[PDB]
Amino acid sequence: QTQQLHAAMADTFLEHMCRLDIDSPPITARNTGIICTIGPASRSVETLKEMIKSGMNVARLNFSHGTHEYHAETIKNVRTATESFASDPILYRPVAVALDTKGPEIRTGLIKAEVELKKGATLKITLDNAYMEKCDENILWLDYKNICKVVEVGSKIYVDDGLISLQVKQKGADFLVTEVENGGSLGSKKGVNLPGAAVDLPAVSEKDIQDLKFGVEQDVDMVFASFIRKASDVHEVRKVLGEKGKNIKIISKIENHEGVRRFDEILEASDGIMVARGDLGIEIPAEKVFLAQKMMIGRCNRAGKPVICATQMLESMIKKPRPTRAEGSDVANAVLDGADCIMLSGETAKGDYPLEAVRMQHLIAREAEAAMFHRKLFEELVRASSHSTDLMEAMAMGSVEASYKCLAAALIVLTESGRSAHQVARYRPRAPIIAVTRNPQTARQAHLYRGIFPVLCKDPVQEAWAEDVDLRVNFAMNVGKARGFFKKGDVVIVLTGWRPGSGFTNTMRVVPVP
Amino acid sequence: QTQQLHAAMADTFLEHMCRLDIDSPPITARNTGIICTIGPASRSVETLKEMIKSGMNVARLNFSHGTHEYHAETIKNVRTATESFASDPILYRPVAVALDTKGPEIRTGLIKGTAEVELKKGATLKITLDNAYMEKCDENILWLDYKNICKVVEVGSKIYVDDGLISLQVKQKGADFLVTEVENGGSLGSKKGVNLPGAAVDLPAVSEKDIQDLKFGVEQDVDMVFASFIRKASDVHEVRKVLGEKGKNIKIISKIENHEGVRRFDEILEASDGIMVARGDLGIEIPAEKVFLAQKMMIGRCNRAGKPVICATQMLESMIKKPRPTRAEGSDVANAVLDGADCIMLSGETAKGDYPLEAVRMQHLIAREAEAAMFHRKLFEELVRASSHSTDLMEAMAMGSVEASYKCLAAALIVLTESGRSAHQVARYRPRAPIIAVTRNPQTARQAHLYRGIFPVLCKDPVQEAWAEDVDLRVNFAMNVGKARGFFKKGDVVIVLTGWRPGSGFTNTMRVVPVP
Amino acid sequence: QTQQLHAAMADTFLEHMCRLDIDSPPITARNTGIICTIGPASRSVETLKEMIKSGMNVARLNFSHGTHEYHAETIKNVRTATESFASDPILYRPVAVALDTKGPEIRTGLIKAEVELKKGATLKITLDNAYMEKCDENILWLDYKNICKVVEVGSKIYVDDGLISLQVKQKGADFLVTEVENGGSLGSKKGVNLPGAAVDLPAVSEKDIQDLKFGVEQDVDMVFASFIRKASDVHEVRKVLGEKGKNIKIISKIENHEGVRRFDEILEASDGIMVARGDLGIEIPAEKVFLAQKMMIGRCNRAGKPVICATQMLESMIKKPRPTRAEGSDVANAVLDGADCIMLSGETAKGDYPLEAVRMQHLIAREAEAAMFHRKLFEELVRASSHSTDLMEAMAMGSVEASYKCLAAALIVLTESGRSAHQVARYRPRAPIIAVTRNPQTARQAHLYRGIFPVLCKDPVQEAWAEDVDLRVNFAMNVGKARGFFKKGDVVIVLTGWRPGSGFTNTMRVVPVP
Ligand SMILES: [K+]
Ligand SMILES: [K+]
Ligand SMILES: [K+]
Ligand SMILES: [Mg+2]
Ligand SMILES: [Mg+2]
Ligand SMILES: [Mg+2]
Repeated sequence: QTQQLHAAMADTFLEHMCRLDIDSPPITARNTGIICTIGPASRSVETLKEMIKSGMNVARLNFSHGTHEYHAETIKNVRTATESFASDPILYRPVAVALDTKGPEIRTGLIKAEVELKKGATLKITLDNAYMEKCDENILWLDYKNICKVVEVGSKIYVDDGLISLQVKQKGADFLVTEVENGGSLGSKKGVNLPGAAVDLPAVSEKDIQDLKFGVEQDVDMVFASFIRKASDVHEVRKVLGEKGKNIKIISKIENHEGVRRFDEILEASDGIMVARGDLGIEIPAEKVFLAQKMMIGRCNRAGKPVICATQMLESMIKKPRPTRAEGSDVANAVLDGADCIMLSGETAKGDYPLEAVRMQHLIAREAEAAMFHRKLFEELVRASSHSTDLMEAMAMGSVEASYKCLAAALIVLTESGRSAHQVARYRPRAPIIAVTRNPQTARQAHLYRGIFPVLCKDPVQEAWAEDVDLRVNFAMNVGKARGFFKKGDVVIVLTGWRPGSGFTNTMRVVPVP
Repeated sequence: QTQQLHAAMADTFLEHMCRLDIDSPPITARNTGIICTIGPASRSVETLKEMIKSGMNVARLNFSHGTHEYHAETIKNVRTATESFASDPILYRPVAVALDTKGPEIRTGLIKGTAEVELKKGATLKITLDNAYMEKCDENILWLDYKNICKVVEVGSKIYVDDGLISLQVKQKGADFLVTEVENGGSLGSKKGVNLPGAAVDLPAVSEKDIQDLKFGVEQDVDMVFASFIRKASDVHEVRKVLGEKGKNIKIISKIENHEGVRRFDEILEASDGIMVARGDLGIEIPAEKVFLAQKMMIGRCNRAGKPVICATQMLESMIKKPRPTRAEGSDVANAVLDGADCIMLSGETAKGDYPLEAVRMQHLIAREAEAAMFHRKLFEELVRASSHSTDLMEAMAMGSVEASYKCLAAALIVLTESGRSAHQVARYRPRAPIIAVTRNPQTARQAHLYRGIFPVLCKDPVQEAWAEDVDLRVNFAMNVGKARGFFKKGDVVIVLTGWRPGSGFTNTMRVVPVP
Repeated sequence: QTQQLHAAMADTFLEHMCRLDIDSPPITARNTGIICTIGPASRSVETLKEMIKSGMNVARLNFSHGTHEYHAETIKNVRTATESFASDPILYRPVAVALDTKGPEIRTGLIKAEVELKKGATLKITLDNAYMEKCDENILWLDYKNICKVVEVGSKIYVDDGLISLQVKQKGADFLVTEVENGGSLGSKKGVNLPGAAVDLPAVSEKDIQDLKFGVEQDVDMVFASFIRKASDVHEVRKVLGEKGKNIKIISKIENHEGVRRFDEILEASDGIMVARGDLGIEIPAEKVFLAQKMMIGRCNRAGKPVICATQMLESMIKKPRPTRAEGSDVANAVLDGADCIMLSGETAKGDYPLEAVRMQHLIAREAEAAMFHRKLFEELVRASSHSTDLMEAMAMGSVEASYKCLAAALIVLTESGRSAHQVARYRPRAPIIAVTRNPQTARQAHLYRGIFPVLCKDPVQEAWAEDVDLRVNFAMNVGKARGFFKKGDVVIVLTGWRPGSGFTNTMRVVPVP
């Protein structure tokens, strides 16, 4: 049987596992969005074309590095690589452009060769600007000007992926005599974390403002805002984006202990959430990170808002053509948990194997997608939002229940603002959601939701609403036919608008593929 | 609330996720077993004493390498480090010794004296069986152990070298030679693993060498055998036969490493004492993506059957060179225990790694954070559902006790067991509270580490004449253990499972008692 | 298969029904308690002996009728009929004696032949005491002195089982001109109900006080207090019973709209509850009574306190040897809902067929008992009290789960105060609960709980606690053996006390029948 449909009939989660067949092939569609950070390894147009073919949906731009000239060239190269498919809009794949803010991060200065720090040695950290290019095994410089007024005596300091640990012995004006717990080699510009400390740095600094404002004029689809701790942080980001960029989605990166506590207010203020395991792993104990990841993914699915699982999902692929078995189960678990999107950061930025990692997330994703207990998950998603008496949610729940029953090949949704297709997605159909649109911005943003395959209609608006409905539908039929989701003789569910002035998608049809 | 007790009241699995609290601190005890494979980095008594403190439960011995003298020394070192704690039985931790067979593994020869040859894309690589090339492997020529390779391999067939990192496609065939094309390159070192998917290798599951290693384990008195590349139930029976009368108590963990192992899992499972999900070799015979499907399939089925399932291979791989794991490795351990893994394994992290102690510490840290994050109530109901066609008396005692421990939030379940059968049965229904299994039998104590939740304590005290006093003694011994380990203080509630009389056959009496 | 054990394996309530086999014979045990009101038809010792044989557990005495000489003779006849079995304590069945209070009921006077009242006629109700023996189609007398200050103009008055309806046209000092809605024949002493009115009569009148105090010196086991509306009502009943009769159980009859609203405070104040469908059916609309019945039975099972379903369960058996099909499904539904006890009132008081009705409730009960989805009900009962971290509840849940698994023949409980066996019962084992005791009062009260078969041990207390445990157990083994619950080779669960000073029953044993 296809798509683990035998394991679908389980009624017990234990019995659901026991039935999972490796001989059971998945469907050709792949619901989980792949987000790739474009660095030196993947920056060229020749490479960026290949990534879209390999399964790239959203291109991330990290603004912790590079200039504004630099990233503008990257965003230009994305669009060039994307439009080189627009000649035939059937096969065309919308590709979103994402901007990730730097955030209030703490970094180091330059070395006078990577400096070795021995276990149980004496170190001193001075904030003097004459030590910007003079760092070794005794002297070090940091960005955080007001570090002394927040750091206490006997506090742990983590430098560079939390691999180097320090403990403060002496406190001063701007000097800190620190004792090394576990050392190692030390390069330049290495990140610094402070777990158990109240970082009073701005949520959005003047650099972040200009990073965001650059995103508005460059026409970015979404933003990954860094180190969010409360609601006022998200509001400021929206305040910076203003009326010009109100439609730009705000995905909120949860990277610290405070962001986990106050997740409820951050999620309602945001369009999406990012589980930043990387930084989170240093900020909270590394073995608690899986707890929060499931806590956040659970509530984002429950709220009907996008969630991205990020960082180190395929690390070993920076230097190897194959991932580890730990990296393989993690990517699967991320989608089994319910995450809408999976992010690659570093494997696609610097790695020797950019393509392999994207193809790998694509192969793992659609295996785990079928491995989900849909019917049992659907009931829980209904239960969780049973207070809501929304009309579109009713249209969505009905369409998904019908897609489970007749084992439909897809769900065709005619959406303009995207809001209708998003609702179908939050109730997780097993089949893909072909969401036809004529709004470019809507098409690109649609990748943030599990299941939605967006297609931009490049045909003119018909006079009669029925013909304009019928022409968009056959288009979506042609997309599934061409991409191979279905064929004539198969069955699909179609969500349209009854008349031009219907707010949401209010008409459901069970129709065979023509 | 303490140990995710808020997420335990969820009634919905989605609600259960949404209720997980990072500030909800777990209990002291750690239920999931930790298997460490002992190599150069961990072989010293001094290092071995530290790992026992760090929470090593089993010591795995990889018989793919080393002479019989070498492993006999590893064994001696492990038992010495274990006996170092035998001065105080209350604190004493019994560590298991596991023998891992070489099995039918295909490996390359040695490279010429770059030191490691570079294979390039599209390049040609000749494979030879001529023993003159045993150590003369280079970019043009390669040697393999499997003298019969060309009888099982065809034109177009894929050959994988060194943990599936180097891919070869057969272009010319011969009697004792192969001409292949490199599909994707990499550096080629000495004595590397070779995999042949789709091919049906006619190598023995138990070879002449395997017998010598298994006969060695019997006299060395190993506690379990990790049987490599088991493909069918007739493979298990041959290991069982080799162990024979003298090795009858040695448990057989069957390693599932190929497509045939998975297909015929049902017959392998009921024939084996336990199963190991050998992710490494498994993820080369079948597509790497399909591996999590096999893992979950195997864990579930073993949990349903009440046999130990071990998760193995590349769990904390980055901890070989780095003192902190990657994020994918962190969640991998967690999800393995959240799946229902009786035990978790470390291969390279403790054998060759720079940070063996940190690797045993991280697994111990993740594991108990995941044991509380489980959805116990729902799992219990489903395990009960699955086994309802059985009406075994011991199974009921186990179900009553675990139900009882959920209600009064018991701190521990004390079990008096001679063969382990009773403790194993309580463990299979997966209580939240640790299971303290008092045993006078040393080998029973060591093998008990295979099962989730069982904290084996060896009693050195003599047999009392009156059964009632003998029972109390062993319970009192168990009580002090909880106090000393910090599992529970005075006032706390435990479940005590005992035999009513010497000829009970199982732990037929259950009591709820407060700690004195 | 026995006992609907195929339907036991369902996992779906729908699939649970579909599997119910009429060819599936129940076990010999019968968990549901049968309560019988002893009137003229059943008053004689010769008849009362037969009722115990037929399945009588609790004898109800209605104090709305008769004198104190009268009921003392009934209670004397019960004990005589009971003790005539005590020669062999193995086969002996404890029989409880119950006292039901009159309550603040409103009745009529005497007729000057039953008076016919025509539909749409003129009537006048006067409170003058010279009309006590003078009633007809125009004049009527009532008990309620302050009726005018609570009755409004255009209010409905129901007289005699709510079969005669009236509507007030004129209000006065003590005269009420009422219009007949639907009439009929009218006898003497007929009850009167006032739905939608605030009856300010005492909860316990001086008659009720002397009814209760008579119960104390006569040594009654429980009390069915009438027309309870709040917590102060139950407290007054306990206040009247005092220290002399503190161990006498207070079962609270819910008969009015107010008692349904304030059920939560009444249940916690009471030992038990009685669903008085009869009076309730007039006080609230007759078609809403099934709602409340399930509401009360649900919460009583959830609270772990006894609930009795009462009145008109087998009405047609007053004049016929066979009940109706409506009466047959109702008795079954009462036990399927979860009621601990089922009451006969009028079928056993006046009926031409006292024995047949008791045997009929016994036959229906143990059929419906097996028809319950135990495993699914057990999980819900655990879920409902999952906040409670009680030790005895833990002992109970463990013992019941073990009785489900090995399909045990019974649960042997060594209880003195009864409290231990009651806890096993609240979690509903499928097998009977043989609860051994040496407290007569405890044995009799134990019938108020589904499953408990109480046996009074008439053997002397042994010196060694183990021998005193072992001698009570073999006794309980002999009871099940004799009564036919089990045989040697079968398996049972045994709940004992580890040492003499263990508060609850703390030791569980799976032991084969010797
Ligand atoms: K960043
Ligand atoms: K091996
Ligand atoms: K009454
Ligand atoms: Mg970050
Ligand atoms: Mg292997
Ligand atoms: Mg009444």
